[PDB]
Amino acid sequence: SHMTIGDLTIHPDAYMVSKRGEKIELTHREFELLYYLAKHIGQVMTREHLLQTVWGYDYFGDVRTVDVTVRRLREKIEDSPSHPTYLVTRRGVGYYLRNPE
Repeated sequence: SHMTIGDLTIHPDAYMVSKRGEKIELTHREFELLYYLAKHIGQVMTREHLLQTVWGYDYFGDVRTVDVTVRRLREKIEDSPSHPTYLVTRRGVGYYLRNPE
């Protein structure tokens, strides 16, 4: 899928995302997580659901793994990672991707 989510552009060719003409390399997991959240745009995904889908079965309960990967994704894709607007936390529930523009 070629997709845009505000200033982010996903192409299917590579483990990366593009943002306003800049290409940003992602790890396999970072990409899989981002793409998965993109498919489920604006849907809140719990950490256990993300673990099972992106990781999966043997990783159940490794919720920190999701949190650290989210943090890394934010560090790569957000204008200001400490104030995310694309990859947002629904407190106590999970994570979602949105178009903030």
